[PDB]
Amino acid sequence: RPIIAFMSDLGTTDDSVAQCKGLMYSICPDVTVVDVCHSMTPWDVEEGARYIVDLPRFFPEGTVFATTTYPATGTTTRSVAVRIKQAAKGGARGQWAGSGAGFERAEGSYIYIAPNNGLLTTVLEEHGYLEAYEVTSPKVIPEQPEPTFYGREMVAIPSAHLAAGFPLSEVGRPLEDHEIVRFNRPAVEQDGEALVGVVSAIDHPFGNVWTNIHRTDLEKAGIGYGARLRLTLDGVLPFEAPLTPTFADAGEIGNIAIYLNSRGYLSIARNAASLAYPYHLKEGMSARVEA
Amino acid sequence: RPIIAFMSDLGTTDDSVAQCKGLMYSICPDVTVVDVCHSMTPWDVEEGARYIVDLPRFFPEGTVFATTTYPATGTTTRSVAVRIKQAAKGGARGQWAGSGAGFERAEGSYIYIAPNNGLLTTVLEEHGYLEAYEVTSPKVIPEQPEPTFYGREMVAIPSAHLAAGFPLSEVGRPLEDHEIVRFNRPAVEQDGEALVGVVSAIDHPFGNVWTNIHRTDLEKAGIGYGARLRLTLDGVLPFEAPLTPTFADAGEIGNIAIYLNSRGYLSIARNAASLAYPYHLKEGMSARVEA
Amino acid sequence: RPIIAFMSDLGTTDDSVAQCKGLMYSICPDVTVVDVCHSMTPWDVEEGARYIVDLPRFFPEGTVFATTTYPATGTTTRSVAVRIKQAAKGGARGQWAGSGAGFERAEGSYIYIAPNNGLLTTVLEEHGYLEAYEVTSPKVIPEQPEPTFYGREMVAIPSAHLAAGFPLSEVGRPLEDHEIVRFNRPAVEQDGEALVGVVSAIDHPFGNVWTNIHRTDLEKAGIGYGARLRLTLDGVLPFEAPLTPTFADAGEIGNIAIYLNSRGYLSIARNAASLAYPYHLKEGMSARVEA
Amino acid sequence: RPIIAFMSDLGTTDDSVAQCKGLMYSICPDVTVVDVCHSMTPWDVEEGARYIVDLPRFFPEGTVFATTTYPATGTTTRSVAVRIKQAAKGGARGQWAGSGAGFERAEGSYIYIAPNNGLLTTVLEEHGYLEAYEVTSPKVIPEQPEPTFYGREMVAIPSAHLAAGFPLSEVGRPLEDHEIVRFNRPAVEQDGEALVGVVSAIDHPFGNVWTNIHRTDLEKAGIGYGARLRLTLDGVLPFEAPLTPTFADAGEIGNIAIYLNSRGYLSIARNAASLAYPYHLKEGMSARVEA
Amino acid sequence: RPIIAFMSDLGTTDDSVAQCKGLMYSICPDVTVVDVCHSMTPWDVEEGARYIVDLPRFFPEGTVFATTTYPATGTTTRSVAVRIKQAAKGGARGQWAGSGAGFERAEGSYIYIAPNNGLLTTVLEEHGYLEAYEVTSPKVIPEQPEPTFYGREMVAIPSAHLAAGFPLSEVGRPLEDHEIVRFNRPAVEQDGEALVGVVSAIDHPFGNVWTNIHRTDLEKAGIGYGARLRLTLDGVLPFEAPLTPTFADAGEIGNIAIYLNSRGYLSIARNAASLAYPYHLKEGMSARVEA
Amino acid sequence: RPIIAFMSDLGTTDDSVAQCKGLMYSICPDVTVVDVCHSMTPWDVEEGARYIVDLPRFFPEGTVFATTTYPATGTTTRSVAVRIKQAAKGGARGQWAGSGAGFERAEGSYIYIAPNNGLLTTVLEEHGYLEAYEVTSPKVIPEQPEPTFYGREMVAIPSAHLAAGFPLSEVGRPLEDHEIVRFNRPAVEQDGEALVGVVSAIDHPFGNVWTNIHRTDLEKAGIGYGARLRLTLDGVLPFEAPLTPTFADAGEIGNIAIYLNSRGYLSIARNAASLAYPYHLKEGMSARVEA
Ligand SMILES: C[S@@+](CC[C@H](N)C(=O)[O-])C[C@H]1O[C@@H](n2cnc3c(N)ncnc32)[C@H](O)[C@@H]1O
Ligand SMILES: C[S@@+](CC[C@H](N)C(=O)[O-])C[C@H]1O[C@@H](n2cnc3c(N)ncnc32)[C@H](O)[C@@H]1O
Ligand SMILES: C[S@@+](CC[C@H](N)C(=O)[O-])C[C@H]1O[C@@H](n2cnc3c(N)ncnc32)[C@H](O)[C@@H]1O
Ligand SMILES: C[S@@+](CC[C@H](N)C(=O)[O-])C[C@H]1O[C@@H](n2cnc3c(N)ncnc32)[C@H](O)[C@@H]1O
Ligand SMILES: C[S@@+](CC[C@H](N)C(=O)[O-])C[C@H]1O[C@@H](n2cnc3c(N)ncnc32)[C@H](O)[C@@H]1O
Ligand SMILES: C[S@@+](CC[C@H](N)C(=O)[O-])C[C@H]1O[C@@H](n2cnc3c(N)ncnc32)[C@H](O)[C@@H]1O
Ligand SMILES: [Cl-]
Ligand SMILES: [Cl-]
Ligand SMILES: [Cl-]
Ligand SMILES: [Cl-]
Ligand SMILES: [Cl-]
Ligand SMILES: [Cl-]
Repeated sequence: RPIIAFMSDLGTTDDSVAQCKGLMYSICPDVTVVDVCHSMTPWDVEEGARYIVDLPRFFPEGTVFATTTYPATGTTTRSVAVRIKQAAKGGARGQWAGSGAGFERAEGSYIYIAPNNGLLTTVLEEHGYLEAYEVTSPKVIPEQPEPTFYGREMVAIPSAHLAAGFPLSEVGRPLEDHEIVRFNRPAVEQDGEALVGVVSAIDHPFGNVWTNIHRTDLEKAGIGYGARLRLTLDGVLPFEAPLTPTFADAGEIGNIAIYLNSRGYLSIARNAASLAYPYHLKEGMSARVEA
Repeated sequence: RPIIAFMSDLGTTDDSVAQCKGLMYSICPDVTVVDVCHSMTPWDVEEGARYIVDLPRFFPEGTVFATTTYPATGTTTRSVAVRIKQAAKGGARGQWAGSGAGFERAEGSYIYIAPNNGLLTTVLEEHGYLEAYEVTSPKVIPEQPEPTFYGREMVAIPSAHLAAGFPLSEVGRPLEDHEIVRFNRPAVEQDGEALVGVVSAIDHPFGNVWTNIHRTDLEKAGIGYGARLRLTLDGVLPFEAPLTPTFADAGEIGNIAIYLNSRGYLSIARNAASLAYPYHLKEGMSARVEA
Repeated sequence: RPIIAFMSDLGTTDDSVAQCKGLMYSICPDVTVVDVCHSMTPWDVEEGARYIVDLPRFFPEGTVFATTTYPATGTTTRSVAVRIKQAAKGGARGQWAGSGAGFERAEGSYIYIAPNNGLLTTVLEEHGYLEAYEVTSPKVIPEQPEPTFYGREMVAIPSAHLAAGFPLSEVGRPLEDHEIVRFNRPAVEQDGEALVGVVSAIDHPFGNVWTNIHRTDLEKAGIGYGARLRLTLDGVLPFEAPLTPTFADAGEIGNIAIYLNSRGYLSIARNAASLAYPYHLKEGMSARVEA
Repeated sequence: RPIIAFMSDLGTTDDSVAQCKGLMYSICPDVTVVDVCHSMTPWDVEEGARYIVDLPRFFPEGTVFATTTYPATGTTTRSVAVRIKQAAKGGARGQWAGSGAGFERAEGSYIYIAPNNGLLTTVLEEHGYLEAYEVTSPKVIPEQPEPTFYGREMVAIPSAHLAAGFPLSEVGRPLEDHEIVRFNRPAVEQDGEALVGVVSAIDHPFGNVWTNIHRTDLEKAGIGYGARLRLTLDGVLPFEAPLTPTFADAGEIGNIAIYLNSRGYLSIARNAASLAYPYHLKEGMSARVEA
Repeated sequence: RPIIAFMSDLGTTDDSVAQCKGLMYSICPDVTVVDVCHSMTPWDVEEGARYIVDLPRFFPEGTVFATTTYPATGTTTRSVAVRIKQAAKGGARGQWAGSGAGFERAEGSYIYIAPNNGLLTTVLEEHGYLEAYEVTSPKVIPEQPEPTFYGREMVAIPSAHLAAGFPLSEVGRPLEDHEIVRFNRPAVEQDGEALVGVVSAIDHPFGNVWTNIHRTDLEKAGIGYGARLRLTLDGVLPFEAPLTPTFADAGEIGNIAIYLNSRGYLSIARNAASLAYPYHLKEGMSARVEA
Repeated sequence: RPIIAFMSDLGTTDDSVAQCKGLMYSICPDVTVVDVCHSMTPWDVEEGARYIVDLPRFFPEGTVFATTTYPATGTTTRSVAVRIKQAAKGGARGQWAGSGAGFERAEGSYIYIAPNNGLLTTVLEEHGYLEAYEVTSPKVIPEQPEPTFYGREMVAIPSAHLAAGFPLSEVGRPLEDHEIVRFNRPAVEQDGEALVGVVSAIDHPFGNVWTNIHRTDLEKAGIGYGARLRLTLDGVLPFEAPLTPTFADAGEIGNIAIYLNSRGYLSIARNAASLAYPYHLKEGMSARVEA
């Protein structure tokens, strides 16, 4: 039966996540709580967004995503709960997840609940939504919420009510689209025949380097598997390799691989060695690619 | 059905916790195991105590708390199993947890099982207890326990029998109050109009600063929300701010907030910035407060 | 209910493990997923092996072990799925796990599923096996597997089918013994009457030192409890103590203990203090022992 | 005998400084070379300036100051050689250096030779000058200067000729005042009645904190010895103490002292303990002071 | 002609030492200033003492030792100036320094000038003294000394007057023996046949380990070259080697050597490898030796 | 008059270098001791060689180079003293050092004294020699040398006698060429049109990267200033730039410069930024260059 997938900035160094889970099991006795991750940089909504955007196609229909970083905790702000539209295919190629031909997911089958602070920006961009509500009903949140713990009060608790079958439309008033806070997503720019983006993430624990340059950005340049690329990082450290599906395509252990990661984005790595860690490469460094 | 909430010093870098879990599912097939945390400083009973004392009000009645750091592993020592009295309200204000008016918890509704080494000191202080037993019966522990793994043998295994409905009074003989080991809890001193305590913890991953000065100590001084405080850390850092419910009350990002944390304790932080990390503030540093 | 115990190198800093879990619940709705650990050094098959070899006796019969580090992801390689023979006793002494006299486990009661890259080397050595198959059927893996995520495609997904009762023999063709990749396990040598091995691991979070010198290597050498030992580490740092069952046997806090760990191997520690961390002792350092 | 006092960014990890010295003795055999320091942050002209501005009153008349960080090495740029006017009193109080009443120094008694890159900015501001020349004559520099070693070619070599009595006016053409490159010296601001500046330096090896708030800024603001001050660092860390002449005035070891350093600037310290190091205080952090 | 050997806690990261030197050349134009070292832990008089006690036999007669760490700077304290008695033999064996049979040094041939804070404790112990004066005359120190720079005002400046031939007896009044401040030197204990001391120092940059167990303590036990020793560090590291004159006597590179250092003290090292650095051995650790 | 340039592995954290200097002034009262450097990695003869090979052309004729790392201290080995032949031009271009056309140095004008352990390998290679002697005479070394301090006994002391005019041929017997120990100098290899060497050094404090690829190696490939080069480091981090005389030729601050350093070797840097430090580039990394 019901699943809550829980992504927070609470860490795993104290009992904070367990407090939320205790309440989730209290409210929805049959629930399964799946940890997404609790290690994001606090208050970094763009990073939290990366951990939650790709999730729906992996989960059983009816799954509730409880997703929180809440620096405006204790203020008059209230969470947003949305039923997304498209589960959405994903991966380097763009497909359903699972055995055989994959598991097709029906539309309108997932709910996200989150602070209304832009955390859901890319979820809404990539999946769309069918309905959105402000979370205000004392049936689903505390009458006297703990000031410093709104992720528990305004996300974990109401997520468990939704998992327990509390009607989404009863959590509070519908929100107009402009009332849902979004963050600005920096565009990949074309610079002659080059594409210019950033390092979006270091892929821990491996030290692979992920960029914000999407497959679609490459397809738009006619760059496909086999293309010899020059990928320049930090505007000083350059790299040369063909675009390949995987790490082993580089040949010898330690050789440079340029590939599409499992999220659909242009990435660079060493084959069975860490690229990022020895050279201290970091998120936010410039990333330029050209054939 | 049954829940075991599991707090240990085992970490999550090998299969130790999984070994305990396997045995829990072996003994109580329908159990749900909830991780509290496994990252405590080993052998620091005062720190372990902080991760378990606030738990009961969050959990369904009948939950068993399996809580362990066991430096006396492999000796003639035996664990203690206690049925607590008051589930106890908590928070900055002192309330039940949950939506609406919160979930009131019945008395005598939770069991803790732990080494008899002081780990349960504050649990017993804040909740009281109705009965306490030494854990000795070969029905609930190994006849030949692994010398170096008493958290598994003397806590995890018998917790699962308890969760499965093994009668608490049958784990072994009743313990008199003086036979339950306690650690000394240093008091918050009165020093004129001031209060003198310590930094109890750095609140990871945020770098908030928690003190052992409780709301009840503040009340003794008549310090309420709105009072302008000087909070001096480490003897030399006279921070000045009013006592506010939350971080955002400090105004601009990075401004100092003095507040009551979600555990009921006087704390200090910066608004959506880390206080402790840039200046390497630490547990054990002195903390003085005055109006 | 069915259990999957999941060991990977995916870490816990993003949604990787949760994607695997989502698919596990999709395929086998009544499953319980137990995390073994996700923190292993990527691509270190010998380390991964250490985290999985001791598991079976702790788990209910029918448990599926999904175990992966997959540096050959996206290649023509296919996973191996084996039903092990002996659940196998373990510990410092060699016993069944659990309360009373322990829980005996029937033969042929556990499946491991893993990359065919040597990860299962010690599992097969210590437990033996009844049957082994290559994992190829589109009924249990994707027809179009994600190139960079074979742990999910070729381990997590099929493990969930096996947990749901998919016949093991139907995953693909039987593998001959020589077709199952092994790593070389470096032997404990004798230099005269000294036993010469290595530091196999630092036991986090404690800083205990584990060697690859097993109880049986000691028995062959005529060393039992009470024997005064000289244990030399890194060909530099000497330590002297009798062989004892546990840490507290050393007397005062900080005193050296030489002992058999819970996995059955010669180890060294300080009593309730860290040995490894102050001296920066490491996995791979030489370890020599003599009576 | 002639003295060259030598300040560079060359460090002391190779033979760089010794190459300069060899040439100094070659050109001026009776010279004494005094190391000022060689550890400055490379290319940080403001830091280099701090190490040289206070020197003249300490040295015998006729001393040549050879002072260099040379990031424009190998370009068409040429060094500037100046004879300063006032030797200038210094210290917390403003006095001549030395025993008795100190050693008065005659005007026009010192030469500085440096890259024309702003290094001499504060030297000229605090001392003034009588004459300034561009260093171009092949009598005092190489006809074929080493491209990457202009500190040696254009500072060390000519300084040795000047020490040996080569007429200053013969090194090259006179420079007009506007032709001498200056850096902007960021002013101490007033925010109401608070003086607002920066941490100018960490005083190694002690971990004292130096600000750019000078004795005269204090005098203008009506602050003298005995005044109770609140000094805030990094817009976060507050400290409170009276202004005192020295560290021991703070009382117990570890107590906060706010003082005028030996260069005449407002500074903060712990009495015989490091302030900066435990709190990781740094150059460039804001510093605010108020009575 | 005259030599001042200068040891301070001033470091070499700014112009502090250069300021002292300028004043030395100002007062005594023909002086040679020799840096002893400037890198001592500030305020650690025992460490400063180790850098100056072995000096006299290496220097020409008439050398002045200017030696300073001055945490009491700016108080009513005044330096002490002493003419030592015995230049004293030194080394592992106890000999004069130099070629041939060494350079015998006359008695009463060296002056030390230092804060009266215990810095000269071991100088006076090992050399004795013939006369001692408080440094007060405005002929040799500033009438208005810089409060925060007493090493310059009360040591460097008067050292230069002394080097210039200013009569020692004229610096101020004679001091009685009890007026010369000393630090306590912990003894090397006899413990059965064993000797119990400490690690006095890590010998940088090699990472050799020096003890406070002197050749004369070894002689008391009849421990000579060739004796097989157990040297235990930090309480738990029973190193075993014969006492040898030098490192290479240990044989293979990396082997343990136990030796008498160039200062006369029992020490331990590896042959052409670092002992202290890999295992983070430290000053203050216990050191026990027995045959 | 006489100069001794002193290069050792003694560091500057204690009085070791000062002990040697004391003796140098004792033996040769008129001497000037110039520090080359004391910070080399102990026992690394190849590194020590780099700090001393380029020195002669900078120093007055008659200069004695006292150069030591002595891991065979206390053994029967004895130092070598050589009169070199060619002073040798140097730099990126190959010229005399100094003002005007530079200072031409006569042949046979410099002596090196060093352990006979290969330290002088490159000195002898680049300068040649006219005579070489084993240093054994009790007129120039101690009759009873300190076992652990042969750099003082067998280098510093006899260097001072040579500076004082002791006849070189009287220090001991002449050495045949094969009796002078040399280290192996790895060749730069041609790999098609590429040159393959190593990173010889990180140029501290700047973080420039120096290779063992000489100007002559470039001239041999017809690579001159202006040539577009691809310089690959560590076999993964590549770089592209024209060969230029200096850093500023790169344009903007932070741009990659490929140049000939002041020692004559192909090097790579960022313009007024550190290359090595952010990417943790190190000595011993591969360096490949191609036009
Ligand atoms: C050794 S740990 C068990 C997990 C370990 N990774 C293993 O596989 O054996 C078990 C218990 O021993 C205690 N322990 C661990 N190291 C210890 C030490 N050096 N001294 C005393 N107790 C220790 C811990 O607090 C814990 O309660
Ligand atoms: C304080 S944390 C609650 C867990 C905490 N360990 C506890 O036991 O109370 C709750 C929320 O506060 C936010 N938060 C934490 N520290 C903050 C700070 N200094 N400023 C703004 N928000 C903060 C976090 O993002 C999180 O969403
Ligand atoms: C890339 S990780 C998948 C999780 C990743 N964070 C993601 O979202 O795509 C999948 C498998 O690839 C392997 N892997 C990761 N980096 C690798 C590299 N640089 N070379 C070879 N294999 C690698 C890992 O061992 C793991 O089994
Ligand atoms: C290269 S350093 C000379 C010493 C060096 N160790 C050598 O032997 O060649 C000479 C001058 O170049 C400057 N310099 C060094 N690295 C630089 C860089 N990457 N960009 C600009 N200037 C630099 C320094 O400031 C210094 O003044
Ligand atoms: C401040 S240092 C002088 C050099 C400093 N860089 C300057 O320019 O003023 C002078 C003396 O003060 C002492 N000193 C430095 N910091 C101190 C502190 N925080 N407390 C007590 N003494 C200190 C040192 O031991 C030294 O003897
Ligand atoms: C011991 S150091 C002398 C300085 C030392 N700080 C002292 O006061 O005695 C003298 C010589 O010993 C060599 N040395 C130092 N430690 C060594 C070791 N562990 N093995 C071999 N040689 C060593 C060094 O290279 C140096 O040339
Ligand atoms: Cl929260
Ligand atoms: Cl345990
Ligand atoms: Cl994977
Ligand atoms: Cl330079
Ligand atoms: Cl001083
Ligand atoms: Cl030496």
